[PDB]
Amino acid sequence: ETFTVKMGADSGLLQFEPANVTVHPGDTVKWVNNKLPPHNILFAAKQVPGASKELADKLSHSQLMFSPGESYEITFSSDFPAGTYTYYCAPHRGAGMVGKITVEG
Ligand SMILES: [Cu+2]
Repeated sequence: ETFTVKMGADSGLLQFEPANVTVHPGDTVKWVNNKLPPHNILFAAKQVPGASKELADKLSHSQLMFSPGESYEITFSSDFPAGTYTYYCAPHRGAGMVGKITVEG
């Protein structure tokens, strides 16, 4: 299954929509620019399983995404452990543009 997460609400609010997604192994999450880019996707290394910098860095798209509808996707293969993964947008972290992926299993 593929879960689409909009970056930016239709109104311009700096939010991921939906902010919380639950996935199963093999599922994909696809972030897509919606309103008021640029956005990016940074996983907090203290807020992924094992507090792994490697894992957080692997999942992140640190490069700013400027283009309308620009997309980034992660397929959660077996090298992604069960647990919750919290991420944020660096441009809008202060404003609370934060999200969470829960990997079940
Ligand atoms: Cu943002």
